[PDB]
Amino acid sequence: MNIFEMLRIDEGLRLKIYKDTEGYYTIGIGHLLTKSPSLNAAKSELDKAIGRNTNGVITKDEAEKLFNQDVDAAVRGILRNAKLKPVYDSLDAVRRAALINMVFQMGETGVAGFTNSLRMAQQKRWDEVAVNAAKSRWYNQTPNRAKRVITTLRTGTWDAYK
Ligand SMILES: [Cl-]
Ligand SMILES: [Cl-]
Repeated sequence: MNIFEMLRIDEGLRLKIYKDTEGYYTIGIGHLLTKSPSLNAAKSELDKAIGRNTNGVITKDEAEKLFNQDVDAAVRGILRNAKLKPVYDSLDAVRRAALINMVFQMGETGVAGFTNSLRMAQQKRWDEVAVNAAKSRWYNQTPNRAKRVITTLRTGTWDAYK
């Protein structure tokens, strides 16, 4: 298993504009288009992202291209983030994947917000990280997904995904 397969499982794949769990316009594999309540604004963002007049529909290949970009950016975001880099540097490969997942979902700022979890992660206090990360809006809103990520972070294995 890997970060792509992991996120593909968590976000799913949709070829038409849709609303995410928060009600935002999204497409493909969890690619947020906009936080604005307008489908048109969404259609505009889409066309600009893809480079053509889509009419709110893309192909698989197109979705996958956005996905590649998104993963790359999350990784790059982490490494440029002062609060995030060090955590990531200290982790093993599977747990890094968990951190990338969180960043892909909530953005750098959101993750940087788990200050206490991050510190504990750096100290390798696995059970404490899991307890602390669950006390969050993140966990209350999308619990099944959050559970999968937390387990991953806690155990350092892909069990939750198999
Ligand atoms: Cl984009
Ligand atoms: Cl969920």
